[PDB]
Amino acid sequence: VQAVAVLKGDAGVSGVVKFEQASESEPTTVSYEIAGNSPNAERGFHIHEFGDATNGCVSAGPHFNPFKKTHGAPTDEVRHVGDMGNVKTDENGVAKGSFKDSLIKLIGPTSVVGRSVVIHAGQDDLGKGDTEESLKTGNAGPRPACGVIGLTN
Amino acid sequence: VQAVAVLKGDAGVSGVVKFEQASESEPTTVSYEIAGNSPNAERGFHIHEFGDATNGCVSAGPHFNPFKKTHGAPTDEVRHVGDMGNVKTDENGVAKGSFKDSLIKLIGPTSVVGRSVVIHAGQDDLGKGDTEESLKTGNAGPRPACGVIGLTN
Ligand SMILES: [Cu+2]
Ligand SMILES: [Cu+2]
Ligand SMILES: [Zn+2]
Ligand SMILES: [Zn+2]
Repeated sequence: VQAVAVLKGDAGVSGVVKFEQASESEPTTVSYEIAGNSPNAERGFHIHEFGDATNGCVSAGPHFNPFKKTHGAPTDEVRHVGDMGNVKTDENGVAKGSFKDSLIKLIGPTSVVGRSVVIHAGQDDLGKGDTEESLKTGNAGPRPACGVIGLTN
Repeated sequence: VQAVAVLKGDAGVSGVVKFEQASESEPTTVSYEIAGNSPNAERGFHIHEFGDATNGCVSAGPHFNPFKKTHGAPTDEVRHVGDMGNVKTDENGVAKGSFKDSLIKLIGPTSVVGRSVVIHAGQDDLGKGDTEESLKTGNAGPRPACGVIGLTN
């Protein structure tokens, strides 16, 4: 199964995030290319609950968290299903890469098809901050760009 | 269950299409508001197979047709699941309305969540034209705007 989200916004940030998952129990491969970010930085990257674009990136809602866990790093056992950590940007403000994830799925009751991908303007503290907010959003800040995840082939 | 598609394009056409379905076997209520269309006209309106926005409205692919039927009117037994016929535009180029449909679903194997809604620049001939093309696209023409269908609440 393949899916894709086209990230758009009014802040100079844009990109494309592709997803591929063979079967429900297998890892989903997430690959991305995002331009216009601050250079030489780390930016929060997550799947948000709703694929609602009626109000910029605000209507995407919170991090997708069907299991009601706290915000964490992708490698943490305790994390939101949608937690993809930080993406590193180069000297030109480009973030490009790919990784495998076993919580994110394109098949089943937790499918992210129809939800949203959000790239943040700040660094995700991975739930390790001194705040209640750290455990919610990772203090990743603003949402310069986002896109609804659609099914493709 | 609720879903929504925000229609965007570079042709002056834009809008929002909302979907609501209680349970799989029940009709889905489709409501829409679309601006910037030709005034006093009828414009093709359908759900396309892919929620892929990488190439304008082209990447949405063909009309969603899992049952491999020919293109028809919404009230025809023989139609594509995605066939929503024509939407009427007023003197200001606005199309606004709502209808119930029993083939379009937000639940199950034929769910349209993650697919796309496309509003056309021409009138849909409802598969009643003298062509092979009529049975495919209804000769609805260009796709000035489209949006991926996302899950909301
Ligand atoms: Cu986020
Ligand atoms: Cu169409
Ligand atoms: Zn989170
Ligand atoms: Zn059709």
